[PDB]
Amino acid sequence: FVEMVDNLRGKSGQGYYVEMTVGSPPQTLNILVDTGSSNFAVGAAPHPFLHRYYQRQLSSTYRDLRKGVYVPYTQGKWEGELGTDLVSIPHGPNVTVRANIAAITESDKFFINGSNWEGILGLAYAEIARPDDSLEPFFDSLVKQTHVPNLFSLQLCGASVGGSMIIGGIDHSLYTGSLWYTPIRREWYYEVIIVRVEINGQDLKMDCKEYNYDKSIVDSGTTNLRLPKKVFEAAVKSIKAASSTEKFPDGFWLGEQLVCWPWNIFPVISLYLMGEVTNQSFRITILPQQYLRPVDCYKFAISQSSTGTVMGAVIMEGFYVVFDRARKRIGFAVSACHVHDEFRTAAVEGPFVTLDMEDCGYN
Ligand SMILES: NC1=N[C@@]2(CO1)c1cc(-c3cccnc3F)ccc1Oc1cnc(-c3ccnc(F)c3)cc12
Repeated sequence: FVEMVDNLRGKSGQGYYVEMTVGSPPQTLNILVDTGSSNFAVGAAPHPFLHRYYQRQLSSTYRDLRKGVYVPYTQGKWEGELGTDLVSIPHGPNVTVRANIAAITESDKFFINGSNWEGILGLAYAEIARPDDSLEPFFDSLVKQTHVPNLFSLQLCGASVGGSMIIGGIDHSLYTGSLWYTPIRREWYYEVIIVRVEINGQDLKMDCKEYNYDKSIVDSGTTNLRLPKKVFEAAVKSIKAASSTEKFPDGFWLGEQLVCWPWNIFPVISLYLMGEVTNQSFRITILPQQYLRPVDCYKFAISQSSTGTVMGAVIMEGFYVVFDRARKRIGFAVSACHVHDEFRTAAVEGPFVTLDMEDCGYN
């Protein structure tokens, strides 16, 4: 997998992208890597923000599905035209597959002014694909048409960012210690169940259903750790208390302003995840180095949500994350590239005894 190491690039706050090719002869595009959606969709028209776009007229292997797709999502929208073509990943496995591609022909607040990617690779499951679950996601096509094992793993390393997407396996050099696995509750988003939350080792003591109201997901396409309102409330309260050596405005905690300079006054955040065995859990712990984001000034990168918990880049940059689709589980291990100090490091630890973990899931 050496060839796949360092195959991700990005700019801070604009996501991680991987190089891909589409069509024959191959047209190179940079594509945003997104575990929180399920369509492969690429710019297909000369939008001013784009370095380049898919030109279907130049591809002998393009096939028109003669169907449109309309995709509003919470912070933007794209619309396009469905087709298939040959797709490969130059710094991925040595294969070429026929995949569904949505040629993006209209959009709003989707492309980022100044970014270096031209499309999105939705790595989640068919249940949330648009227009419906009959549009086979890219990764499903890749596994169906090749011998690539049904898993991928992400090391997001965090100004220009970098990382690794290991397609079809695990690179043990990218983590320390052991992987710990939590079940994929349902194959739609990469849905997981958080069974306990601590701030500096202090239990928030909420009914655990609240932690997963209405879901908890692992999402490379979200920057922040997003928490449901009631839990964000309780977590900010405890983090405020833990960091009371210095005072900050109410706006800072709501993302509305920055603060400038101090690590040790800020508490660690621990999420206990449902384990593989009955009544067994493990915990992942991140640092302020993960949830205080550079813009030395910083932004509070934990925010409230109405769509449930989102373990975005703030969580994922602490860990090597294994999307073990074959066994319906997600692995976490301490990342060999995460940012820390001489006093504290991100951790993955277990086993712990946790009862009633099935009650933590929302129905
Ligand atoms: N996980 C996630 N993916 C985003 C929103 O959150 C998305 C994120 C970004 C984005 C922006 C900044 C930094 N990182 C990113 F991934 C850009 C476009 C974008 O575009 C999207 C387009 N469609 C979806 C989508 C559509 C239908 N069902 C879904 F579940 C998700 C999601 C997204």
